[PDB]
Amino acid sequence: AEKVMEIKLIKGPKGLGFSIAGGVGNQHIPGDNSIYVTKIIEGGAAHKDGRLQIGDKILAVNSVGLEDVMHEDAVAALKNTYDVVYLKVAKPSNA
Repeated sequence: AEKVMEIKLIKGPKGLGFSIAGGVGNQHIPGDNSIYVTKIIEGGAAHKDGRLQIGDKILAVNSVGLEDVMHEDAVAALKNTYDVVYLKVAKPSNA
């Protein structure tokens, strides 16, 4: 049983307010074909609203699964969203 948390991102003037990494095709994570965060905008939207930092893994956004495709398609998953978009992330706890 892993922990599950939601991350809200506001579509402010900067957009999502962060960056994503794709494991499929354009593998950014050393050993993972999912999505991971790579950059956060200083309290832009994802950082301030989402409170997410480089190292978190996205397992879904709102109702879209951007955790089984390349970094590019994942971007489409985020951009396709609206004002506030919530992401679902789970932290791996070692016992």
